[PDB]
Amino acid sequence: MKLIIVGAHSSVPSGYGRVMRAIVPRISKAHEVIVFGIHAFGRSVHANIEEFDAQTAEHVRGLNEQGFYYSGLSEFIDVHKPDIVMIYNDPIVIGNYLLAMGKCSHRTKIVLYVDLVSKNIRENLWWIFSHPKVVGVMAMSKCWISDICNYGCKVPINIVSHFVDTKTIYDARKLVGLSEYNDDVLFLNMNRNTARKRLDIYVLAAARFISKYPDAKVRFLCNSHHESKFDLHSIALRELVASGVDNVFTHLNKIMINRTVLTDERVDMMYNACDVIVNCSSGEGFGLCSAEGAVLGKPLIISAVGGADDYFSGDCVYKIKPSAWISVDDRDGIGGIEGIIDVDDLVEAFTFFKDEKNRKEYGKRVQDFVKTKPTWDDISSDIIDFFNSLLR
Amino acid sequence: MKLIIVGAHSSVPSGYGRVMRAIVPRISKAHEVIVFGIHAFGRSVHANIEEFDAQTAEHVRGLNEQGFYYSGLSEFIDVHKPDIVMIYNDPIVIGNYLLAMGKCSHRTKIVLYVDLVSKNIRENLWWIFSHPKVVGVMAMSKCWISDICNYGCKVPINIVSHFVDTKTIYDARKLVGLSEYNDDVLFLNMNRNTARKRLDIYVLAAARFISKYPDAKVRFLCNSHHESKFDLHSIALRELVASGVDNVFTHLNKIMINRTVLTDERVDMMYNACDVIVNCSSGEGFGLCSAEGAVLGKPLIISAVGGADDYFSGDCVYKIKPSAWISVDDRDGIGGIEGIIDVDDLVEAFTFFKDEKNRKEYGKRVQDFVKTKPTWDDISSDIIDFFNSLLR
Repeated sequence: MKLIIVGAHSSVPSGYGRVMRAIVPRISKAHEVIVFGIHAFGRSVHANIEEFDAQTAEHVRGLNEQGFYYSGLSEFIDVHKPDIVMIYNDPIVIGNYLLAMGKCSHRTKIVLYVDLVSKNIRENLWWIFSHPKVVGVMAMSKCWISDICNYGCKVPINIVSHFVDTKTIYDARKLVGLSEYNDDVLFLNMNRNTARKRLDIYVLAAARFISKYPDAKVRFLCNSHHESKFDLHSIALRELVASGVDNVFTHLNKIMINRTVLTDERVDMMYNACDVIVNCSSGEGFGLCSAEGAVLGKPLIISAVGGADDYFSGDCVYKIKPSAWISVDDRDGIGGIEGIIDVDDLVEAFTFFKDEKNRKEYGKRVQDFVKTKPTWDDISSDIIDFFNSLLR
Repeated sequence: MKLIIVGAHSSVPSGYGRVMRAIVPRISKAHEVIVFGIHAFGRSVHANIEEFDAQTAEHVRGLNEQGFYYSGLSEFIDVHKPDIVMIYNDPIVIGNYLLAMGKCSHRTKIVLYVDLVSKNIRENLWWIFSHPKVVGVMAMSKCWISDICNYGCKVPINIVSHFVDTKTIYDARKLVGLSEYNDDVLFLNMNRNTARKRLDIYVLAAARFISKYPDAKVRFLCNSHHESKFDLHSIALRELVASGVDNVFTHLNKIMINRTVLTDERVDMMYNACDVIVNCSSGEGFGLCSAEGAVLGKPLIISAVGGADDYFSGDCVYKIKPSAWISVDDRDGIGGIEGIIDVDDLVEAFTFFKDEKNRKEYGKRVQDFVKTKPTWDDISSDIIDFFNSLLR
């Protein structure tokens, strides 16, 4: 069959780009796959699969549609005449694409691969799941099935997860320049400083943990950008002053903030270098920035939300359930409700993993647990298999 | 003595205005009080106390300082030569006034009456509590004392609460336009629709309550202005679908969103008409938007936060403890951390008060308990005692 995938270009250093680079050449040996590649950062990565770079095509035409090239898609399909069109993005972007192909000549079967991050998304986006042209829906986790059904989807739903690989680098603490801290247990939260990721909770919990154990040899690493809404040091500072602990400033410096941009091998280095991986976010589609270190046999503390909660557990990981729920309609055009963990539960989790006997045991469990997870091959073959049931 | 109060003009229909209208003429019979009244909406309300209208004076000068008239204060003090200047506002505004009076010639003793709503306010605001001209600090509730101390205040701190009088009004439900709902028990949240007030949670708990008691003669009233960030019917709709309950739209209609504006008679009427008063906010300075119902002997559901927790005993009211904490630095220049209740604790609170016997018992208890709260006379008298003690 002939398959058009509307998604991230191979040059894109993002979550979407990463799954595109994995899935595209794997489906290519079963079918003809042609990529409408969006948001290109540079050169295409495949020698022999047809990848259209939609962003520079949009610049050539003098349009600015943020690299989505909504105006080009209808003609692209009309020419190629695919058996299937898979659209892989969030619900807003998917909506835009379905409108753009409303005056499309070729009758094509549409498969959605939706990135969902919150329960109860806006009702005005629900129509995409029951659009006449849509013939199957693909979700990234089991938990999203019942939402998608609640949104009124009546076509087959298939779960398409991801596979995680991180390069295992020896002597990593030295190589990232963290050799002062050879004695310290390093907690690492690799998430960006945005509202969903709740770095405020992370650093509040760090501050509380430190005020309760002011001599523990411990560091809390995290990321921040210029003029993020949360100033992480300032948050922690105020929590240390309120606890009454002495030497506020020295405890404060136990939270280490990286402000520089990622290079993909500093990121891998960080995971190898640290002792505990932490994600306390509000919502997770797949539950990416964490499972990354499970292959390395690092203990994990995770908020049991969305996919993260499905991905893990016969108790290989330290799971914290949301203690309260809020609307997140104010963040985003997509919105929903999301679950917020109790700062004190994260403190308890940090104190569980200050014991190296627990780090060892849990590191071992998740390493073994993730050996079982299906690889890009198993996943991509699942994809094509789901595609074959939808044509004949 | 000669006292200048920098606060809300008498014409202002806000919380600040309401306390200014109470305290000014009460202190006026002990001392000479002169008001630098800010943000005027209209005519001054006192016949014989000197009330300067700062906003219109600012317009006359062609300035726009949002009605605070920061540029007029220093000269106003230099002329009047008061014994004390009381600045009554939040910490940012207080900071602005202290900077504006930095080239003031008259040496005057400053008393702060700070409105605090959150713990852990930004460290760059803390200087106001130990500023060289500040000689006392007044706070609205006991819980704020230890914060104010932590921010490094070394001068006397006095607690100056508020008195609530709502009139009692016979056949209120008929008189406010609620006569179609005679069978129902009416839950009322009178708070404005802002992030701190958490109407997302109120409406999410209403939706959930309804899903599991489809048949309860119940209604959840609340307010909403032109465009806030929370669309409450939309948030409620989504939750209703998620629950799986039939007849979604007739159930949506038990959440009644008032958009019409409040005459003060009608606000008071709302309180008399309803059966249960609800406040699920994240932070509360004094404990305002509920105290109102108490004098009427209405049962109350309140989140146990800030001043609201100091004001009510656990035995006369239904208190829900925060289940999680987040930073609120993103809302605001003040910031801090605030405590969020769990939606399901509110559902349990609703079900408690669907029992008419519980409403009767708890209505009677709040009414009895609040009988002995300080009066505007006691409060104002205690304000003058504090000032006297600071003057020698």
